[PDB]
Amino acid sequence: PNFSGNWKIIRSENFEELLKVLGVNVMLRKIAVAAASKQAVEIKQEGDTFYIKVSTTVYTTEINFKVGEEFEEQTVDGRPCKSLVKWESENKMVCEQKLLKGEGPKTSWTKELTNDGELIETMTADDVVCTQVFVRE
Ligand SMILES: *C/C=C(C)/C=C/C=C(C)/C=C/C1=C(C)CCCC1(C)C
Repeated sequence: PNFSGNWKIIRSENFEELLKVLGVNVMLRKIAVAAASKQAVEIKQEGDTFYIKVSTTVYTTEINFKVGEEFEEQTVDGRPCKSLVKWESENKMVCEQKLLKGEGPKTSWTKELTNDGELIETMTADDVVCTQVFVRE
């Protein structure tokens, strides 16, 4: 399918819960929740290869990967991790991360194109699932 595009968030649920699992304290959790309101995702997909720029008001970060090939990124709370993205279906991919040092909750993320033109992105820590919905700008 075509993940490429310029996505703006319309909904973001359970983000505060996820940052709690990772040890973020209350006052900074509320600030990150407000930051997530302004999130944009830019995707260039050529075949199996994705270039993904995730950004808020004061921060931007680039995730370049190929389906099936290990790469390195960070978790939602900054720790470096090895990642591997695989398809689940035609329009959904899931990424499993493993920490490069130490220990912590089991983190992962998914991205899915819907039949209705939305990009749905979920990030998980152990049992807790944050769900984020975007539309093309
Ligand atoms: C495929 C999409 C991915 C891997 C997106 C990952 C997004 C994040 C790690 C986002 C982090 C943050 C914000 C969106 C704003 C609030 C604070 C952060 C740093 C947890």
